[PDB]
Amino acid sequence: SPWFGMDIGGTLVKLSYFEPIDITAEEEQEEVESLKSIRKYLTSNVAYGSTGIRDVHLELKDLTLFGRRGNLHFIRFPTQDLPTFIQMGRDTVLCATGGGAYKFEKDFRTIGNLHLHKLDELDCLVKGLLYIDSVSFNGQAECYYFANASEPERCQKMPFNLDDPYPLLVVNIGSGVSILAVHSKDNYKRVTGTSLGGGTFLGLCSLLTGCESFEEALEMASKGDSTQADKLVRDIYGGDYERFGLPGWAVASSFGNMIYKEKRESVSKEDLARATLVTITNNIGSVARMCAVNEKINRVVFVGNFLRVNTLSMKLLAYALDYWSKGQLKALFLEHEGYFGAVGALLGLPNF
Amino acid sequence: SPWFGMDIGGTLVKLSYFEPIDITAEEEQEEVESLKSIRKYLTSNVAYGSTGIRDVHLELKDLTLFGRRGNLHFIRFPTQDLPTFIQMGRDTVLCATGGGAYKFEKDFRTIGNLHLHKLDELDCLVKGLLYIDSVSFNGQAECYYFANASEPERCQKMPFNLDDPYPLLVVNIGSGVSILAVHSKDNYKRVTGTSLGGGTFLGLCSLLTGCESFEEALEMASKGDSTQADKLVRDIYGGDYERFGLPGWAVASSFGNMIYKEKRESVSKEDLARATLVTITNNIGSVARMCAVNEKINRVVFVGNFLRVNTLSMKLLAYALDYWSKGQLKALFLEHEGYFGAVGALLGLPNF
Ligand SMILES: Nc1ncnc2c1ncn2[C@@H]1O[C@H](COP(=O)(O)OP(=O)(O)NP(=O)(O)O)[C@@H](O)[C@H]1O
Ligand SMILES: Nc1ncnc2c1ncn2[C@@H]1O[C@H](COP(=O)(O)OP(=O)(O)NP(=O)(O)O)[C@@H](O)[C@H]1O
Ligand SMILES: CN(C)c1ccc(CC(=O)N2CCN(c3ccc(Cl)nn3)CC2)cc1
Ligand SMILES: CN(C)c1ccc(CC(=O)N2CCN(c3ccc(Cl)nn3)CC2)cc1
Ligand SMILES: [Mg+2]
Ligand SMILES: [Mg+2]
Repeated sequence: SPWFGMDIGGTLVKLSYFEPIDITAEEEQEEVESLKSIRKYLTSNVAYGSTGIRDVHLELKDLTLFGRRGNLHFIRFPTQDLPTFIQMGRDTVLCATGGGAYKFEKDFRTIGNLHLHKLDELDCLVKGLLYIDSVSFNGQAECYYFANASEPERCQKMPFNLDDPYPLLVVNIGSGVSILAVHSKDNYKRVTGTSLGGGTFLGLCSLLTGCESFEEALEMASKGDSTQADKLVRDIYGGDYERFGLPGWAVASSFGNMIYKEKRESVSKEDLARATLVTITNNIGSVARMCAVNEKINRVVFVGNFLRVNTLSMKLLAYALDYWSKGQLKALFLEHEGYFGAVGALLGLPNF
Repeated sequence: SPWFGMDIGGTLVKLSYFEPIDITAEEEQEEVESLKSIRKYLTSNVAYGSTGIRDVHLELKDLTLFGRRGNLHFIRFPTQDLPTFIQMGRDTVLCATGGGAYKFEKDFRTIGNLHLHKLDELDCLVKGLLYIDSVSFNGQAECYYFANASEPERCQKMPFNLDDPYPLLVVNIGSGVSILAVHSKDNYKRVTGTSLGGGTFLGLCSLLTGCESFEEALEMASKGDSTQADKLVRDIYGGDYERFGLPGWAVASSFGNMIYKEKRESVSKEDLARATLVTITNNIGSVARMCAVNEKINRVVFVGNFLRVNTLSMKLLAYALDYWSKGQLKALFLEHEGYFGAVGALLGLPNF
């Protein structure tokens, strides 16, 4: 049986696949042609069907896992296309997490003799995050931060050491947001969550701009001016609000300029896309900051696919967390953002 | 000079006016006809121009203030129409607060010999809130809560005593949101704020539905089903997420069903209005809860005009704060929601 872990989320399915690279001549002879065709199909293609994608740049090479050497692959596709995935399979032990492990349990069981083992979506997240950082990203740091996030002529990605990762606040930005406090490898809790997450960005952006993909939404936002839609402190005060240290550039009311009909008539789709991105990102940062102060944790790591190919939100989080915490909190990021649950699920294989 | 206090916000101007009712025959003889016409104009009209409104139901009758007996009146109009207000005046000591006291300082000074005294928008809020509760609402409680907010066959408005109001978390929902921790009459601090406030509701609702007023937005929301736009826990898990006590009805991703084109094509304007209201209200509740836990305050009072004629948001806040805090926090409301800054400004008159 191939070694898979699967995280079936509200929006995306993430799949981690361990490809053994120490196959003997005798082991290849014992390989059924269905398994061999699966391994060939996955390792010789980077697009699967019309919506599946292998993130080749994330591959971990020559990893030792369960006493075998191999490559760890990272694959994603929309949860909407899970029926195609299951039908493809209908032509084996599956460790699965995310809400879809429960919602689609009966569908996975239409694969004859398949053993489905449902694992918790946040236990899997913590285990996979700790594992990937422990093995490194092909010798490079898995964790990074933006140094000097306040001065743009200096702001640059730099590695961060998590060899002693505790305590740690983990902010998982998926369709919605879960916030975890991790005190040890066996001691973690879900602090809270917010429903203003990546699905809010994508859904509102699609309603407001007619964009048809996450990538298009980001491209629109990169060209926009959020201050055409947002009301700033200086729009209300004429300057800073000095008494409480609020600079004139801070947003006082997200989309607040859109109460005026003439402004709604002049705002561009790109402005609205950027305002949606800024609104969602700032809110996540502020909730993360409040949770960090409550949990007395100063390292906040942001994961989930809202931040995939999304440097704008990462830099906004890095700047905002540093600025509003007066330097007490640091925003951290991980190279394998969206895949930690899928890896943690795969790591549950020995217990079955 | 007439006794006024003014709070010039990003969206609305609030005006508190003390009408003396113990005028002697000699005092009426000393009254200049301009002052008499001002008093007559304000007390004989409930609509002023096309956009000014006197909230007659809020009037405090036979109040003793600065050694005089009178009626305290509450008047509002859009900040966009402040030029009309100032031009009307151009045909006197003004205690003013809100950002507009700074932004429009020079405009108020076009009134010859007018002394403008700018006061802080949150100092004025605390002073006015404490004052109005102290004098009562014509013998009735100023503060109320929703008893049994979890069972709708029981949920009802009931009075709440604030005779010892400390400590108190004050959540001011205006264009944006300010959160204050009040430990004593002279000891309060702004904990944080969020830009996802009443202007976000109104601006997003106008973009999404084409509504042209706050009242129309609420009417649309009252007819809508937010679950047509929002993705719920049960949409992701097929039921509750039992491990973390998340019920299937909780919103997992606000507007998260709007990532699907077919759902965007079937959602109604009313559904979108209600989703906007729910999204903004739940986020404010959650931020308030996190702040209350951090400040170790269990009484959270919500003010500002986002909640004016907005029973849906008040009941959502009452239910949500009680449910998610497992009964540790209580949502409180005040009858004179939007006017506390204007009253606090008026109360600053003796110091000038
Ligand atoms: N190709 C993509 N398609 C859709 N959304 C994308 C894509 N790439 C990035 N995103 C963003 O990533 C978010 C989903 O992140 P992800 O961490 O995979 O969540 P999920 O696991 O599917 N949802 P959840 O059930 O809440 O844990 C979406 O809401 C988008 O903001
Ligand atoms: N007649 C109205 N016109 C506009 N907005 C209204 C009206 N009635 C209620 N609202 C709501 O009330 C909010 C403004 O509340 P308010 O407390 O008066 O804020 P403000 O003081 O003008 N703004 P701020 O500078 O942030 O303190 C708007 O964002 C709407 O959500
Ligand atoms: C990823 N996934 C399954 C997921 C993610 C996010 C959520 C939202 C969430 O966690 N909550 C709890 C806190 N909450 C409020 C609301 C009001 C208050 Cl007054 N307090 N809390 C809002 C809903 C749910 C599920
Ligand atoms: C009423 N009026 C003048 C007003 C109201 C609301 C605001 C917003 C606000 O208070 N802030 C501070 C906190 N903030 C963040 C953001 C990111 C992080 Cl990581 N942390 N905090 C956001 C902006 C400003 C002014
Ligand atoms: Mg997920
Ligand atoms: Mg205000």
